[PDB]
Amino acid sequence: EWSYTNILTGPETWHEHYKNMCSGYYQSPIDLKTDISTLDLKLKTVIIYRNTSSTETTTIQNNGHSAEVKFPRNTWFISFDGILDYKYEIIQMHFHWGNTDDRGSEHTIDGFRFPLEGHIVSFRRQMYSSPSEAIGRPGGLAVLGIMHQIVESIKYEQTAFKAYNNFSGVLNSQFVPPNNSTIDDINLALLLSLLNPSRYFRYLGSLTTPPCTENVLWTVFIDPVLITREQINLFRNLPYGSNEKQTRMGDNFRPIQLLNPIDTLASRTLYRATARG
Amino acid sequence: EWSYTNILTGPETWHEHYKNMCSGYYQSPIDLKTDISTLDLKLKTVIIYRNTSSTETTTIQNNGHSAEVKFPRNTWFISFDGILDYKYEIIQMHFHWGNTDDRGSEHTIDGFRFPLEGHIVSFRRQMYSSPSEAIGRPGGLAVLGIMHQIVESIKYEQTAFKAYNNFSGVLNSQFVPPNNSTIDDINLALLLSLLNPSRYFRYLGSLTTPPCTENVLWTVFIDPVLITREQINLFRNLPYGSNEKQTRMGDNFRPIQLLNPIDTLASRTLYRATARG
Ligand SMILES: NS(=O)(=O)c1ccc(CCN/C([SeH])=N\c2ccc(I)cc2)cc1
Ligand SMILES: NS(=O)(=O)c1ccc(CCN/C([SeH])=N\c2ccc(I)cc2)cc1
Ligand SMILES: [Zn+2]
Ligand SMILES: [Zn+2]
Repeated sequence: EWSYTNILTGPETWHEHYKNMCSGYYQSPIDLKTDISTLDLKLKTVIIYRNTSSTETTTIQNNGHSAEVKFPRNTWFISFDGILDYKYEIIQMHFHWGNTDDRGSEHTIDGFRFPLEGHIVSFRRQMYSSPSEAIGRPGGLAVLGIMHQIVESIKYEQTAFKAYNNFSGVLNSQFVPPNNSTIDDINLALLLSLLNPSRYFRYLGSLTTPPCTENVLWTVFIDPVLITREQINLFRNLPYGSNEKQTRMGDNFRPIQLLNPIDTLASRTLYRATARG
Repeated sequence: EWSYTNILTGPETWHEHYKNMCSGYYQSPIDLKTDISTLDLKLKTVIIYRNTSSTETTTIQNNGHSAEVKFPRNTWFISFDGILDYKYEIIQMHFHWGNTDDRGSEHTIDGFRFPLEGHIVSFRRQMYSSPSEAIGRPGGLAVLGIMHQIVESIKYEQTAFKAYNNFSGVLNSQFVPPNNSTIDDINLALLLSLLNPSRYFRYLGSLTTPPCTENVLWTVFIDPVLITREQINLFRNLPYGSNEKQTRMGDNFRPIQLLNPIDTLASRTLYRATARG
């Protein structure tokens, strides 16, 4: 299959093992360059919102490459246009992090890596009726990237882990793949309120794992939410799957792709949003 | 379930009848605006080329919406990069025309409508192993648009119909849907030589019939190839399918779409190409 740390199956090989579409020219992640991006004032504040009549359980799984929160259907949503009419429905949230505090994110901002990048994955329910219809089809997906940065002095209640409800304690050395547990729901609205939801990069790109499908509308918020060293080390306690060379989970990020590889047949543009000033 | 001329199922209904993806904001055709386009000097001359070991027959069909030439698999190819390594494989070519000489094309160039636009449809064999795998998948298709203009004085051999080998004389009132006929092969290399293959518009868009899939790399050549009044009339003798109101096939084109409708979440750019000069 594929891995992050086994040189035989790792990211440098994906273009060959998964030509469709890891060999394409609209890949992610990229370096988000503030100076080489176009400000687009039409891009509105992002809203995350919940169907309050949903009662189904949230679960989490160590799938061998990340910790992935699976949300029940019809429960959490994204609006990019201020209307709460269920155009984008959230499916899951997973994470990318480093062996050390100075790396881990997949995207960079002006060359800078964060310790932890969370990915809220949604499908365009406006057009497609289910996650499995959308996931392999054009324009099917929209992902939100949330950067986290480590602070030494902070109350629990002001960290991202309050929104995550500490993942109900599941991040530990005994959370072996492919175990899954029920967890308290993640308050994704609170999470979003920990940063500026108007201030983000926006571009068309891909999944960052095989098969690297080029059907993702990316939104990467510029301001990070805050965590402690203790919290980042929790993720580091998870074991990798048996496909990986490294034992403990870490450095589960894809290397940086160019916005426009030289063989592109139609250049893409990196956009930036900011609040109505 | 769709038509051009029957108001129950015509183009104004497709946004509603085929939400995925005729309701999208990366639709085709568009007005190709010379002033509001970005010149990109990296976009190279287009080459069309044949596999000379191929012997299978070419056919043409009245499918009720157009005349469609169907090429055998593994026979005709496009290269956008100068390498003849089968990255794009040609599937079919079909046509859009008007009831009258002053309309017919799907794309316009600076608001101008041509009497006939041909579409040479290919799949990205580089990533996808068959047409049916590519047709519904991200980035699966590339279409070349060839404008045709009517002239009064020309030798047959210098008209696009020479490249088409007159469609082997098959076009007449009795060529009813869904009949197909064997025809002499189309010399697509001659066709391309009748215009400047370095001079074109390029953008990411969609199929121009339902379901309007947003997975088409578009290339529309700026210079038209030339035909006669008699030749355009050959198309107009074809009968439309029963789902249409009009009897004789014509005005089989979709209305112009905006490059960036107001609901877009990431603007696209119209590019143009010209020869190394
Ligand atoms: N990284 S991403 O946001 O572009 C991304 C988002 C979704 C998918 C679809 C398949 N993957 C599913 Se359903 N779950 C996982 C996702 C990532 C990882 I690492 C592990 C499991 C791939 C990649
Ligand atoms: N017009 S286009 O280049 O964007 C285009 C190209 C391919 C398709 C896929 C389905 N239809 C197939 Se495979 N063939 C036909 C195409 C057009 C017509 I009118 C009639 C038949 C749709 C549309
Ligand atoms: Zn991810
Ligand atoms: Zn067409």
